[PDB]
Amino acid sequence: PANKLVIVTEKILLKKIAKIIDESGAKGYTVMNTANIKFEILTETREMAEEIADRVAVKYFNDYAGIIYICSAEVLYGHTFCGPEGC
Amino acid sequence: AKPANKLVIVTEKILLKKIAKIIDESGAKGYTVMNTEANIKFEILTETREMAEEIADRVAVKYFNDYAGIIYICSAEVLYGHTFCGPEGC
Amino acid sequence: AKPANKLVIVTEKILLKKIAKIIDESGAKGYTVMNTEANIKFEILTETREMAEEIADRVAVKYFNDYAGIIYICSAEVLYGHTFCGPEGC
Amino acid sequence: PANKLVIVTEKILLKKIAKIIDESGAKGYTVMNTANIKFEILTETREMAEEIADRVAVKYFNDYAGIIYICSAEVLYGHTFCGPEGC
Ligand code: NA
Ligand code: NA
Repeated sequence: PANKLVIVTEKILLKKIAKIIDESGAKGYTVMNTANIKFEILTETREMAEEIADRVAVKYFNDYAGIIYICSAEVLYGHTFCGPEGC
Repeated sequence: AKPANKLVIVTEKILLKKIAKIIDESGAKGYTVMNTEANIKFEILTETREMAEEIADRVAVKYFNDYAGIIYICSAEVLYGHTFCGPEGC
Repeated sequence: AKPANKLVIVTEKILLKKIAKIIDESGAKGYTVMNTEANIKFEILTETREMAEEIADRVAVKYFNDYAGIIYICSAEVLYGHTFCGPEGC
Repeated sequence: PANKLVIVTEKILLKKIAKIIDESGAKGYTVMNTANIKFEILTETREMAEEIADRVAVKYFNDYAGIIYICSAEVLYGHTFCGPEGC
């Protein structure tokens, strides 16, 4: 998958955020204690990661502390060769 | 801290030691490297965007005329934030 | 520190929330969970062997009569060591 | 793979240990700064991990500091079902 979302926030939100991640269609996530927890979620699309982030921040970030980071893969260099069997 | 920048390099196995040395010289925090038998894949963590670009430019300029590979980068940006700190904590 | 004990659980997707709650209650440091569509795989880190066994026993006793799964553990032991410390460092 | 070796040691040994890992037949490794570096190596067999550890400690651990940890997977519980298409 070409996109990664990271959410660092208060431990109290663990179950509520895990449920958002499940409902989003994401294939999995990592969560670790880091008073605070850090989620990492890989997504096939940019939009899926943005939508998780919107749902979490709109629901919780007026009342709870947290930070959400996103990245999308950008190809910098490429050199490819293939033939009939290998393409 | 912001998450580390991630650089991924997929290329020919023969370049393993030369690329590992480039990664070390750049000041990267670390990397994973795996066979993916003819090919290897590096996933490299760097503190800054500039350090990841240094590795990418060094590898591609030196080798990508003669060897096959792909290099991509994932650099985190803040999308939402809500933080508090006081006398002991900032 | 010794590396964390690793517990891996592969089982049916429907148990996702019940197992995540067991992992949290046990005091584990964290976990990864991934679809592996019908099945999920947890990889869980725990500070102690006892904490990983607690999760394993809780999950298998509660669910493994009725649901399919496998649970395995990897607990690190020291094989070789050579360490030095002095006044500032021990 | 069912076995994991972890080596924590002095940064000066980075290239020498990476070369041992390559020569062992292992499929890959992770290495991170942790003055010190930490290697993680997954191996298909217990013997492969032990052999990496022996080679590193015999060569270096009289003169350099480090620690090497090993684990092998132990199945605790299992319940399997399959039919003609799925076994
Ligand atoms: Na709120
Ligand atoms: Na020595």
